[PDB]
Amino acid sequence: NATEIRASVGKMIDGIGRFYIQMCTELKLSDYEGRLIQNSLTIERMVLSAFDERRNKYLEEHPSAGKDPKKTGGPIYKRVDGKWMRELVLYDKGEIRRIWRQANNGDDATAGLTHMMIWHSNLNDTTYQRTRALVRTGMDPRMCSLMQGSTLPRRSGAAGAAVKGVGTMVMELIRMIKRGINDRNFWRGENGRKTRSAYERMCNILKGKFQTAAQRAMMDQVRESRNPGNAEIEDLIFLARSALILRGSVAHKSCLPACVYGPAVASGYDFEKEGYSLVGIDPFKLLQNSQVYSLIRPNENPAHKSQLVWMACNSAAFEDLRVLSFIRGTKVSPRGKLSTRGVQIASNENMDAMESSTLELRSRYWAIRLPFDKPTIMAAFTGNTEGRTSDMRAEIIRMMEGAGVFELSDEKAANPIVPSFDMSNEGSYFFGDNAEEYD
Repeated sequence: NATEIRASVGKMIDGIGRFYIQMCTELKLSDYEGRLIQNSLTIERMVLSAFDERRNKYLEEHPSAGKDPKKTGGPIYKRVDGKWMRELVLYDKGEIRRIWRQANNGDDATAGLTHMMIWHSNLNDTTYQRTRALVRTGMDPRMCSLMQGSTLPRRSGAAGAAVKGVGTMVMELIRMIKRGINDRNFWRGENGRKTRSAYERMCNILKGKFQTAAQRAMMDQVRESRNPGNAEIEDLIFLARSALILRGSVAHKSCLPACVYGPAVASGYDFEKEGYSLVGIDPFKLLQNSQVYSLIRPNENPAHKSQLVWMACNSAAFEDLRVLSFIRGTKVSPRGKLSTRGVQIASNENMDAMESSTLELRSRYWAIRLPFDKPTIMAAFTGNTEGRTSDMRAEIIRMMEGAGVFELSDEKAANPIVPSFDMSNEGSYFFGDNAEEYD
């Protein structure tokens, strides 16, 4: 049905909220501290860590010597008379798993864990830069607009495949080949047909994201190359360049932090009875009636820190800023022009110099489901005229050289608003990027 899918998604949100409510009490957090997204991020990672048990499926964590492997934790931020202090907590993974299951009526409710994994992915995509991770692979750093989901853990299942961008899959495939060429046994033994089945699916996953017959036909030859080498790497890079113009279709799910679902459940909002959808107005309505706080570093502009959180909640980092600027009712600027840094607080930072602020995650309209940068057409058309030409590579080039919104009062899309884009401002979030690189 279309209403029972809204009910199963609803009970998932309920579980996340009821979980967050419970942990806010066990850690004896204020209501303000409970709505602090920094505490939400820590509470989120811990439960993911409790079920991950060092598989790097729900998250990735760096090892530390002497740390009991059977316990999880993170920094919890608490305030007294306006001064924040970091406190590191340690909980047994087993107990975290029990609280999560108890909050989900006894079920493992793994879909709720992945839900928070996506949110972490969206936030990282919006906060950090992967230009070094691209350059250290042979890819063009100007493919940043293709890297949705590139921070998802190494062993994320098909869960993350849906939101992984063309650029993310291309690199993943390239990496597999680069150690298939520097280790004989990679495709040998059943340890090899282990990785061949994965190579085939990852190829067909990326094939499915392409929406031109020529792009898919060339992925077929990459898939059915019995031993891929530096030849297939070259054409995967070519496909990535074609994806800057003949963009592929990628999922964009609006996953909000637990500090939003948490208080909403305490309000008495039973998401199972009334329903929920990651697509449409419900995620906008949660944020509009939300109240989330965030720590602020000296000289960080609270308005910009709000934008990057709002953009991560809506998974819009890879959309045109002129379009989102009209929806938000305010200019949503490129990352390079944001006078702020990440939401997470490093271990080295001075906590006495930290302030709080209400995040502005509100929008003026909502949406469902413009020329290209010069940086992107330059990257797309730096093809290897140098060397190999082909069949469908020449056709794809030919195709490349050829190249709703509603008011929140409009609850089910009656009067669509024709948009007004101001062509003055840049369209890509990554134009003149200034942000930290991931890890």
